[PDB]
Amino acid sequence: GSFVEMVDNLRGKSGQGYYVEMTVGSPPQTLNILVDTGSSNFAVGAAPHPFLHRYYQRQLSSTYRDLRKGVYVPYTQGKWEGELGTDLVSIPHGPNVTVRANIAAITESDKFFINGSNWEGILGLAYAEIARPDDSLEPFFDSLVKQTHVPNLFSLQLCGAGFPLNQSEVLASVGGSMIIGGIDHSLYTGSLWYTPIRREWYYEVIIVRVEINGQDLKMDCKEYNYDKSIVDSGTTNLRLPKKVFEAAVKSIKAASSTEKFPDGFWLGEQLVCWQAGTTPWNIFPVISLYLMGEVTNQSFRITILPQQYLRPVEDVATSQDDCYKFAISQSSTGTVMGAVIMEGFYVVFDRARKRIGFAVSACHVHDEFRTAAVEGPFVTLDMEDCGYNI
Ligand SMILES: CCCN(CCC)C(=O)c1cc(C)cc(C(=O)N[C@@H](Cc2cc(F)cc(F)c2)[C@H](O)[C@@H]2NCCN(Cc3ccccc3)C2=O)c1
Repeated sequence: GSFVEMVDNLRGKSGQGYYVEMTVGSPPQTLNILVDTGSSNFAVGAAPHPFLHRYYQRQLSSTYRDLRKGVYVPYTQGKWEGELGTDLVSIPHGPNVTVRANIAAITESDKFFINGSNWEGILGLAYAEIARPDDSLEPFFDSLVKQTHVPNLFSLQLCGAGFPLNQSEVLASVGGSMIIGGIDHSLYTGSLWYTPIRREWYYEVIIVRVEINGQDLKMDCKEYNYDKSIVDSGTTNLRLPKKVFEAAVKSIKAASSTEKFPDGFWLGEQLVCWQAGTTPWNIFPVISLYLMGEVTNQSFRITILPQQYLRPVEDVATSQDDCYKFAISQSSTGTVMGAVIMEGFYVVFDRARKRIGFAVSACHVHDEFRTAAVEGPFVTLDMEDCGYNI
């Protein structure tokens, strides 16, 4: 690992998001910021909110610049309205650089901030094409690269604990690493495999094959990417296109049929619990996602375990049972490879080479019999046809 200053700079959990500490303004104002590869705006709470114990105070920053422009961002989950400006931004546990970046000062929000998440803002790491108001508002990472010598690349190691973290534990626990400008080898085992970034807007990728315990889900691969497939740290679940979700659930139910689970479980709404330590991991199937490789007619696969797609949750009775929620859900906006999927891997966002790399995470949760995996190569034909076109 050559980036020790950035290793272990993340806190949080899949259910409430992973955040990195940042400073805004002069003198610096410290804020915890949600790492979101699924959006492109840098925005921070800038007015009192019931879920915020701190916020950006523009009148206290000598370097604050008002853009005299409003901004609105509607996410899948919630939304916020704010005021645009720029100011000096740093990442304490990151590259030792200070950059002037666009900042949306959040003045109004609905279902955006999360009670107890400990974060007060969001760092949209995707491309300008999806930035609000429009693509002229330069994203933070673009500013970082244009203004410094930092390589146009970042990597994420999201670490799920494999068990419930209470309010105090999640504040003291290391949730992962965001390596800005590089790849730290201590964060993964084995080889890194790269899939093409199809288009620079979201971190869009193409899934060419899906397996549940080695069994081909056998759908037209275009279904897997309808209307797109993205890598998104800002979403908890693996979200799948309606038809793929239905087929995936049917297959996961069949593989786990030795035990019956209530419909509420499969809807990702109700928890299932087992006596401490008795979770029957082995009855649940591994899920393999084949991704287009960088070599013509070649793919590789990432394999996740139920330790990734079953999300640890505290029993409504706080008992000693090990409880979980099914972290795979239905999408109407394409595949979303959320945090529970990213927790199994070290993910490299190689903007410079327009590719996303995957390697087995040194912190993924597993058992003595199975491990997450990244394997290749596989002969795969007509992968370009798996991509969706409106
Ligand atoms: C329940 C609270 C949020 N959580 C738990 C903690 C992560 C989720 O798992 C979750 C679930 C859904 C169904 C949607 C989003 C969601 O909208 N995520 C977006 C970011 C986000 C994180 C939050 F913690 C709260 C929010 F309100 C929003 C992300 O950019 C997502 N990524 C894919 C594209 N879009 C839409 C979009 C399109 C263009 C530009 C910007 C955003 C998105 O919103 C997040």
